[PDB]
Amino acid sequence: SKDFDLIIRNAYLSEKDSVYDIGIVGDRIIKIEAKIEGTVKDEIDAKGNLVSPGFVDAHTHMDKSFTSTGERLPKFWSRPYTRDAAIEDGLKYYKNATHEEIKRHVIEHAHMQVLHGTLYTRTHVDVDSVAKTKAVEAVLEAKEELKDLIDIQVVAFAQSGFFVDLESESLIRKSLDMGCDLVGGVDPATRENNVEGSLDLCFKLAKEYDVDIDYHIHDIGTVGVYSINRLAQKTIENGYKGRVTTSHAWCFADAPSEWLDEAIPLYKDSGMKFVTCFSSTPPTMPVIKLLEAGINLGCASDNIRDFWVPFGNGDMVQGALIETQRLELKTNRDLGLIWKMITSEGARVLGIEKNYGIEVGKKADLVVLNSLSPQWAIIDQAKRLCVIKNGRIIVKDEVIVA
Amino acid sequence: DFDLIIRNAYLSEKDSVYDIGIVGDRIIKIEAKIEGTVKDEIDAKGNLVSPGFVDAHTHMDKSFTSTGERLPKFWSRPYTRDAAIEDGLKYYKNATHEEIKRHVIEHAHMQVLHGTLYTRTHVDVDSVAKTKAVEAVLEAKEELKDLIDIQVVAFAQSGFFVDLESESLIRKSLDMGCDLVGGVDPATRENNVEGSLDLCFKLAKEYDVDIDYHIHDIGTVGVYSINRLAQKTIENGYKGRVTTSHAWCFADAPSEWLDEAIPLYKDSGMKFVTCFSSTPPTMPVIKLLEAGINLGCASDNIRDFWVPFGNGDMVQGALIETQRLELKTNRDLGLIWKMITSEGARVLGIEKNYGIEVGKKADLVVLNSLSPQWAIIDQAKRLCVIKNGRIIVKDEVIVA
Ligand SMILES: [Cl-]
Ligand SMILES: [Cl-]
Ligand SMILES: [Zn+2]
Ligand SMILES: [Zn+2]
Repeated sequence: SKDFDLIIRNAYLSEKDSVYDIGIVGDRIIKIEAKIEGTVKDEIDAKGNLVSPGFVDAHTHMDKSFTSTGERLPKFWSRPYTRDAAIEDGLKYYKNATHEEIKRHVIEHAHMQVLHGTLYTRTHVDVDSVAKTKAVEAVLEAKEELKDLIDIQVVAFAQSGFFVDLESESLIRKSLDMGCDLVGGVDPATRENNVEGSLDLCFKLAKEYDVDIDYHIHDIGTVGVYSINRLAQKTIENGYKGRVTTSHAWCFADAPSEWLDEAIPLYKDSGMKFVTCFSSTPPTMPVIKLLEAGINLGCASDNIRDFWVPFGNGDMVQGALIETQRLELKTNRDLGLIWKMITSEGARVLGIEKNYGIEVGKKADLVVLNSLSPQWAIIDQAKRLCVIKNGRIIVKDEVIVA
Repeated sequence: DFDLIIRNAYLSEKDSVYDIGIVGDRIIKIEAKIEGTVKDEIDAKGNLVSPGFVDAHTHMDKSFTSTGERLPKFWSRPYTRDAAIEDGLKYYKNATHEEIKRHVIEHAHMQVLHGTLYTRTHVDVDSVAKTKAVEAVLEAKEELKDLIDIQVVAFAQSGFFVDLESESLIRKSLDMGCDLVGGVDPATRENNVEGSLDLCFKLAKEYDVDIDYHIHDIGTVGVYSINRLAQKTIENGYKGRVTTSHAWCFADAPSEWLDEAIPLYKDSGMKFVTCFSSTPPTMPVIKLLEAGINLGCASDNIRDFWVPFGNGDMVQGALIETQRLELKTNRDLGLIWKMITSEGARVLGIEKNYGIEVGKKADLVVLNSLSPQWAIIDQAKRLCVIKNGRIIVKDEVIVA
């Protein structure tokens, strides 16, 4: 009987630089107008504040999150981080971890994300000889139970290395067969000790299940740049343009700048996408340079409260503040670039850009903020007012009401 | 018996949970259980209770001047020091005593809501501001004494040798009651390192005040300038009475320059403050701390023409430092917690009355987190803030 299922009144829209009413029917934005007349079931008044599309946390580890919790001090952080140690910690952990513990962590992680207005995430999940597909199974189960809260892509993740743990290949195939959405490895050079082999193997598996690729490349300096360049060239050779993401690419921060300058056309040609996580972005990462060159660069938590990262609130607005401090940004323009990173850049990384944004016909997945603008939100860190997924209110005043 | 009791307080220095009994502005008893009941109690419920945070470097006078539009004002252009100086001279031309006092009070309220109970603010003194900003700050200070303790640095923002009115104005500012004196960039602002430093000492000594110097200059010219400062500190009988703010040069100068200078800094008792709005990612924070250097922490500017950020929140500042510096271990987060607490106290000179021990001041923050590490990680809002043994903040409202 009624003209709109939901109307958000008085919404400041950063892309249009003005205040509008937003009219929603079902899971779709139907109308954006200075003032909407018509009958409506439910309304939310944004009161002139910013309303944003849902945030995108383009790289998480939901499977092993919150494992540092339960004592006065974070567990595991009596010692400094190294990749190989954190790998051994993970193999020890998954020996006895239960399906229910892992599913609980994934749900807790998702709840924390959605409370902060993240509506889309791409999680990695550990696949190795100890975890087997136990973690994958729990993640895919949770995913299904969370589908009214948050959209999740799952990367089948060969955390130990295809050429280090030889069971990885069979187990990743199974993980893909089970329904993982992407495949990925780690450090073709310093973990695998076999750049060409590891990358070729990832493409073989990807192609078998017709999935996209998200690769963890931590390696610094010229060995990092070399490894991403090999990845990018293989992307072209395999007919995989636009289907490959490189996570981290810390090497862009310490390799000679001329190495990045030479590789940019290759990245554009291959449609290589990137993710920088705010838990590790190097201070001298050329974020603004990448963005100005037209490179797709999303943003993410990475791990939350585990034996890799003790931090994490699953909050992209807090992450955006963290980036501005890491990178030493202040201008309104630069804060605006960070805001695109946690929104529309992420959407592009995830491949959802056609249905993402506050425009007519797009999905009604939205966050009403308590701040005036992207810049003021990053600065003031005000809590979210309301979160809307599939045109239904799922968070109101710091509670999940879905 | 007790005016206030905090129940079930985790104390990080003792690594256990205690009841805390308070009479007047003093902590009187710390025991596993305090027998009996009193009118005013706060239950920490096993979470951390901390001494009040110390924001060792602010600019309360010109805070919140970027506010009032959809986008922050001023930030259509990148920062440089000399441009921010011009912005400040333009702003203070017409800024009123009441606007400035209002911003100071807003800033204080924001700080105390996050559990900061002690701050050292600089205040612009130059030919345009004159002592108008000084006046307003001292006036707000007096009105805020039940909320927060404020030290005021008479700050020659434009340079003693660039704005020649600075000297006379700073003398007046001290006469009016500023607690400290300071300048900026002896080398690249003043173009006279010996002169500027000697002048600051002359003025300091006339009014028997401490020194807090802004030294942003990077690399070897920064280290040189801090070294000249520290030598002059010894020459002037000023050991322990001088702080150097920023010292960004420690980050990019050859590490052997800092290694050579450390004994000089220890000999001179030089104190330092690194502000979480600019700490360079390669600043050798942990190195300084392990060498026993006193290194406090601070907001610097909040929402103005120098820095667009700021929530006046030292716990958020601590998280920012861990990200700038790439820290993760429980030990390192512990060190950052000392920076926002007891290191600050030592910078400000209030260490004897600072801490959660019997006989110390009942200036306390009850957190909603288990531990210093968990508080930096989870960023939970403060539950209760106590100043001079009186509850001033409860659940995000100032109730004083
Ligand atoms: Cl950048
Ligand atoms: Cl009271
Ligand atoms: Zn990761
Ligand atoms: Zn300052």
